Amino acid sequence: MGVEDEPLLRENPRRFVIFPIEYHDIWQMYKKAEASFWTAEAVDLSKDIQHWESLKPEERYFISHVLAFFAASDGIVNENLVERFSQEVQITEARCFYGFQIAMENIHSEMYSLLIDTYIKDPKEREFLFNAIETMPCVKKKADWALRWIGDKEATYGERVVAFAAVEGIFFSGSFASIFWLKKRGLMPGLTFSNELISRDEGLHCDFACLMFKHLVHKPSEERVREIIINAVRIEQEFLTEALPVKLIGMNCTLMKQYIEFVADRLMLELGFSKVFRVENPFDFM
Amino acid sequence: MGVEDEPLLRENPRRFVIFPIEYHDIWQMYKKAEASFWTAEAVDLSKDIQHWESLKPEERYFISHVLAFFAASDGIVNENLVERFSQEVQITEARCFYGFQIAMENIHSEMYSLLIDTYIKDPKEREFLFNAIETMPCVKKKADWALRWIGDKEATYGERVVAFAAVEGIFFSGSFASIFWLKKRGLMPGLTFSNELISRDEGLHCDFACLMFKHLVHKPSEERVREIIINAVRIEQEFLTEALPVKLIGMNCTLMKQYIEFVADRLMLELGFSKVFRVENPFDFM
Ligand SMILES: [Fe+3]
Ligand SMILES: [Fe+3]
Ligand SMILES: [Mg+2]
Ligand SMILES: [Mg+2]
Repeated sequence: MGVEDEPLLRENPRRFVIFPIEYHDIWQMYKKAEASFWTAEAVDLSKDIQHWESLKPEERYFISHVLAFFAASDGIVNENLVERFSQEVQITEARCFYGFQIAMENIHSEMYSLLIDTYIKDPKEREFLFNAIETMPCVKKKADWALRWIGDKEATYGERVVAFAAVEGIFFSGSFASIFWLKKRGLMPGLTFSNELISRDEGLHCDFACLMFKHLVHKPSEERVREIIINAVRIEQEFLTEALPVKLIGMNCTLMKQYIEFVADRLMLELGFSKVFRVENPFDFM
Repeated sequence: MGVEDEPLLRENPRRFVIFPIEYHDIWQMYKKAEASFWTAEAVDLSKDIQHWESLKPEERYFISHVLAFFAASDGIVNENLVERFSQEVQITEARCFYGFQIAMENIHSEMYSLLIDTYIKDPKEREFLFNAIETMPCVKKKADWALRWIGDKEATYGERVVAFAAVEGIFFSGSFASIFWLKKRGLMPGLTFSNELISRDEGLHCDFACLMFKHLVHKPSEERVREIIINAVRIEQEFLTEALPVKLIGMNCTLMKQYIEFVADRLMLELGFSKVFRVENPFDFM
């Protein structure tokens, strides 16, 4: 109390001793992660270029900007895992998971940067896109919001796992949808297949956050969680309708605002709470 | 001065941005780590038990004790990477490597534990072996030595990479030789195969240490490195001849003493220094 009453956060003199397994649910999340390991090199990019050149200039803009956003955010997710989550959490099973997630975030980042390098030959444009945190106004709101939660010294782990479930779950959901939309139009198999791997990986990272949440003894209030989730939805929605609008690739903005609300509902439920928006999923392809 | 003079350790505002790669040498080692990924499940242990049962009782004692030593040490290595190296090193390329070494250490720990669970069914004997740091005097020296370098708030990164290259290079070399000895005797393909994978990985983790060392501007002196490596050789030698004698599996304690000295000379050469012992490699199987 406040931390020593938490099985997840209290001193474990066996934290670096692997066996035996005590938390089987947490352990299996780690085994699932491990069993789905992939490298960036596995993704065949060799047919993507022709599709990319056939695209309209504004689509190539949207897509390059989504890639840059993803690449930048992974780094923020990674910072939090490395500096906080993997430090403060004391159960071995959770540490293995987080250890592996860090590895995977690096492969996610590499993939996004391979996609960028493959499509965009201009090194000035590459640099612009890689430095997206400094160079892209559209990512600011999202990058700032996530970095806040790293630097926040008061906030409990419970509130902070929520925020990063919001990052990997809500902040990514519009862009994931976007690439799945492109699959619907038979465009860029390399991008869209890599997109399947990464969103699966990200959904798993949210599942894990939810599982960590359940094992918390002192959870934040439904009130407080709602506060964070709604806040994250609004930002995502502003990102997708204003800062980098989805019309750029032929999508309905209104329906996207709705889907972001559906994702948040699903995450709220997964966190042991009640829906907030009570809306259906408008996308049969998600 | 203090440490802002070090390319490896000075502020890197781009530390979580993957691209572009600037340290190609360091990055290719990450790619090599990543290309050699494996899981414990991949190793077939089915054919091992009949050989296990054929051994003399003091051969089983020796092996299970080498296994327990390994699972213990991995956790210390792990602690160090998690709490220290991956935190303090600022170049993106190196953080990827360490990020991945952490994941591979957890797989190594699992492997060793699986070996133990497979050969040893007695629950009490399992607990005794997993708790080897508290329960096994033979590993006290090696463990305390390593742990001292995590706690040491004054030693430089330059000294501590040497220390952990000694841990993964010298503290493991005798035990690795043991298992290759069993391979020569045609015993236990599962054990000896998993031993092939792990000694390869640890060679790499040592190679990586050497590469980091080479990139430091303020290296420790040859004298100071000698002192550390020599201290390590004596502890490993005591281990293999006094505390857990390799005699117990039919090896010569005099030739093993020598092999440790040869491993250390090789490490010293790799750190950019001169030999210490000048003895040749007595085992034709390393
Ligand atoms: Fe993620
Ligand atoms: Fe290692
Ligand atoms: Mg444990
Ligand atoms: Mg960088």
